[PDB]
Amino acid sequence: GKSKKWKEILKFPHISQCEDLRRTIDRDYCSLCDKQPIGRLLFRQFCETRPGLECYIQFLDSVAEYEVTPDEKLGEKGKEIMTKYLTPKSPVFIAQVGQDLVSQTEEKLLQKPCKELFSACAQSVHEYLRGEPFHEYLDSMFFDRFLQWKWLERQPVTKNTFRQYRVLGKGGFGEVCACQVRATGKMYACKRLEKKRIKKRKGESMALNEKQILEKVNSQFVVNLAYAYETKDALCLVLTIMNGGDLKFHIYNMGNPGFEEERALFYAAEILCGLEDLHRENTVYRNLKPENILLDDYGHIRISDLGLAVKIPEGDLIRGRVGTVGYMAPEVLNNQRYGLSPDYWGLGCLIYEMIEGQSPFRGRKEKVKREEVDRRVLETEEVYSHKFSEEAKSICKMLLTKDAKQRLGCQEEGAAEVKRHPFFRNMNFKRLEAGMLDPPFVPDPRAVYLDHTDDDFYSKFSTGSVSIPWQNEMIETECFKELNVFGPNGTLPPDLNRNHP
Ligand SMILES: Cc1[nH]c(/C=C2\C(=O)N=C3CC=C(C(=O)N[C@H](C)c4ccccc4)C=C32)c(C)c1C(=O)NC1(C)CCNCC1
Repeated sequence: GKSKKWKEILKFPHISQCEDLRRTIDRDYCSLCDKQPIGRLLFRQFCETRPGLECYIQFLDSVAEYEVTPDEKLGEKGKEIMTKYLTPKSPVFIAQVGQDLVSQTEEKLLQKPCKELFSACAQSVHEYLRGEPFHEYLDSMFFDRFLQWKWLERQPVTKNTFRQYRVLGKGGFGEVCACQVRATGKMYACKRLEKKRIKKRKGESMALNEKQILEKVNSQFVVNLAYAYETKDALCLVLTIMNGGDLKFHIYNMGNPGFEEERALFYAAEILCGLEDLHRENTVYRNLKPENILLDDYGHIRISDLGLAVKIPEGDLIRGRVGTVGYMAPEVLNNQRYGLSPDYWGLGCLIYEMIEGQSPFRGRKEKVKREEVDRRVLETEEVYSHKFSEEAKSICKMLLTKDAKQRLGCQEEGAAEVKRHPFFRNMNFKRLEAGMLDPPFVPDPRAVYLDHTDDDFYSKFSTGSVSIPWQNEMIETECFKELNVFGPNGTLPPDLNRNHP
């Protein structure tokens, strides 16, 4: 249910308005043709027109399908791809991937197929597309149309862009409301941080830090920032809405308490992928506890809080005794200089708590003080039960290694070391990252569970819409499908004609 005159809100500007856009957008191929969703579509659409590039786009699609095919069925899929795109006389043949590469890939299919069979090919393809095809697209009407979309993307966002609903919960500096973009109809979570509260507590710096971390990360398993704006009396962050409850509720209210190992495996794998996306930005989370792992309508999880998150300067360590009792790694409790390691300690706490139905250092039915809990976290070796396979015991006691330098994933290799652990032996991360694994629980939709002194902080925070989420919103709500209309028979529409504004 969109607005009424939304076709007028998202009405394309005449291409003559986008000259300043044209002269400043960096013409990076990976950004304009892959990273940015609308750019990727417009470039692909440009290729659909030329017969010469059609086959190249189709091949990449098939290779994306191959990377995710189940193990037993790679040879069946690999052969198909080779007889359709790598045979010299096929109707859709990829020629810029020299025969010297088609012979090589035929060898790999003469042997056991790997999931990276066409990686060499696909790169040969992209290297060709970043050249002449990309620079033709840059002078095509589809790039002009991309500029029109960027012009819309950069429009100011205000309280009237959104339609507030209900207060979902509360936190430290404010509350979280449910909002809806009027023009598109997409739902979001409005994290309203109230102004007065940020000034009294002199915590502007860590609010900007949360907004910058949220906007820089684009993970399927962490809440994404779509907008950041200032209203009459607050500064709101527009975030992924999550209606499927949180992991604490499902461990204790819906659980035994606890989950079957396999169910916990799924959630752990997704949480691990969330942490890896954060760690790519050398950003440490430090707040991993079940109430911060939220579920969406489909059953997938995302890491939700980020107020205790900080971007570690590359090559440097941080210091900060923060977090929640019982979910602080020992190096944090000791107020030492650490890196990303607290997050893998947290991952250990989550996997343990999902399987056993209680924290590894605090019995569910135990009246204990903060001191004894912290003592346990620092000296006591946790125990396991028959709810854990040998593989589950291993990963947990490896992630719960007291010494932060002997702890799984805290090596130069990072998250990859954890994904290789036998506990994920039956987990195919390429299919999980692709969203092809059915979550173990699907929540029912209907279910319910003062001067210019500050102005400089306001401006750096209210940056407006975020590029990738915004374009994704346009695609999901089908605003793109509906507005991205050109002229009849590949002709040029008025909004892209410089001869009649
Ligand atoms: C729909 C929904 N969203 C959320 C919540 C979120 C969300 O969605 N995105 C996000 C992103 C980030 C946060 C986050 O950092 N906050 C921290 C604590 C915070 C800090 C400072 C100020 C305010 C808040 C929370 C959320 C909650 C609970 C329900 C909820 O409980 N909904 C029912 C009560 C009704 C029907 N569905 C399930 C139960």
